[PDB]
Amino acid sequence: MTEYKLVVVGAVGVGKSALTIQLIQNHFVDEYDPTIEDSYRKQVVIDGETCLLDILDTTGQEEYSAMRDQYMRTGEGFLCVFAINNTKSFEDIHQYREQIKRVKDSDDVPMVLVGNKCDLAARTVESRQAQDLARSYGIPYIETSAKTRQGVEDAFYTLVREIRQH
Amino acid sequence: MTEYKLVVVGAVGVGKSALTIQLIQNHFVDEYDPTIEDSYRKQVVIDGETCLLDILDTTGQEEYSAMRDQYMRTGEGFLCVFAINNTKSFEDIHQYREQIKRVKDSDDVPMVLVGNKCDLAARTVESRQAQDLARSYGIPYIETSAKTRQGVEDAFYTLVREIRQH
Ligand SMILES: Nc1nc2c(ncn2[C@@H]2O[C@H](COP(=O)(O)OP(=O)(O)OP(=O)(O)O)[C@@H](O)[C@H]2O)c(=O)[nH]1
Ligand SMILES: Nc1nc2c(ncn2[C@@H]2O[C@H](COP(=O)(O)OP(=O)(O)OP(=O)(O)O)[C@@H](O)[C@H]2O)c(=O)[nH]1
Ligand SMILES: [Mg+2]
Ligand SMILES: [Mg+2]
Repeated sequence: MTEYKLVVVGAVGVGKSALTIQLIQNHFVDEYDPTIEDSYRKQVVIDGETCLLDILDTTGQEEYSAMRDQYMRTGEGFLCVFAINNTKSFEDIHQYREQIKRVKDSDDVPMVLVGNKCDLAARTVESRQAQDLARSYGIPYIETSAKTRQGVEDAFYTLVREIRQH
Repeated sequence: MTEYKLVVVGAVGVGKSALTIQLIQNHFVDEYDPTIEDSYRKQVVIDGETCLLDILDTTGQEEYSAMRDQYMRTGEGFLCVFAINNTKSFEDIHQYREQIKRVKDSDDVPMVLVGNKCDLAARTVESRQAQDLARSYGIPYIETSAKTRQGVEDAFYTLVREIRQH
């Protein structure tokens, strides 16, 4: 079986666990409850091919210092998430792309910038500046919603395909 | 207003007009009725940006000989469609990628291979061989359905994004 090892990285509050749960469980997590490490494995079919999504929902702050590195070495593909109503969350996307290139010892890794929570209207991070960071890295930018599920299968699949053409 | 000039090319029978109508009208066209040229213009929002899809649904055989060339010069991005139950339709995708590179005078054009009609189970063109043609061209491969609408916004958006990062 073909498989893909997706790590979902980025800051606290953003909606890392509410996207992974929307995709693997089809319901929204309104409940506040933070993460250390979490593997979801689903058998899926993407463009008629049988694959196993082996996702590792993690975090963005703790005593996960460069203890972050162990998971980054082995993740084939990364989802980088920011929240569109959180200026700081967008600015720390650098800090994560720099050590995903440090532990991967390559400038080209399959990734996706994800401007999450896109149904709230207190946007602070324009689409224009997140679509400009994303083509500065040579990467996609997809906008998603975990309350709504719009954007979720788009994000996750765009990434899987990026892992296919590496 | 940002806009994108999408040409939908490929053979007869494949479902070029049933994808363009599914996206711009949300219903399936079961009815048999062939094409010469057709512009659909919709105002859409893709990853929070306002854009105009200015699609030009066309064909794959007629007295559209290299009269095909006039539209290919001006289309910013191409959807190449084959039907998964039609071996020949897949094999003429070459004939279309060669003159989209001839009139565009470039080897890199934003494109998408589209294995349409994916809900029928008389597949003849495996996913494995269409995912291998697609990474041979350095392009996406998305599988779609116009009876179902699965794959339709994925195909069209993946292409728009490909036009953004050129
Ligand atoms: N409205 C809105 N809220 C969201 C969205 N996704 C998540 N949230 C909310 O944002 C908060 C945090 O969600 P989580 O999914 O727990 O985010 P997280 O990034 O995993 O945070 P940690 O695992 O602690 O690092 C929760 O209160 C969710 O209900 C979204 O798309 N829109
Ligand atoms: N089951 C199935 N049939 C499809 C699909 N999309 C289109 N068809 C059928 O395939 C036939 C042709 O559809 P059109 O959408 O007219 O295809 P076309 O490529 O535009 O053909 P021309 O414009 O003549 O070149 C019709 O009989 C549709 O009902 C699909 O996803 N699945
Ligand atoms: Mg979490
Ligand atoms: Mg037609």
